[PDB]
Amino acid sequence: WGKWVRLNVGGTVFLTTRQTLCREQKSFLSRLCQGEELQSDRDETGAYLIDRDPTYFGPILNFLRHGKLVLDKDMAEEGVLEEAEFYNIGPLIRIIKDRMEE
Repeated sequence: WGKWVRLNVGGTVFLTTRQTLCREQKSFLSRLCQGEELQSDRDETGAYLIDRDPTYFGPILNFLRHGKLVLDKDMAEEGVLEEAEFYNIGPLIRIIKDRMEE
């Protein structure tokens, strides 16, 4: 093993590090790459399998990188929210919600 981790999210593979995923100790991702997830399934390439849409995963992963929420203009904020709720990142869910009143 190493510091690098591959996540197969709905058929698309994302490359990142343990440091990035484990910024939120109670998140699904930190729990995943620490082997504390019961359903830890991996393909032959060693990538973690996630039955979620990869379209809205980029922003989630970027928040874990630089702490900010950045969206392109055409991307639905509702889609990112559903993912943030699934991966259980509190701070991000809040920021998204706070962005959806005005």
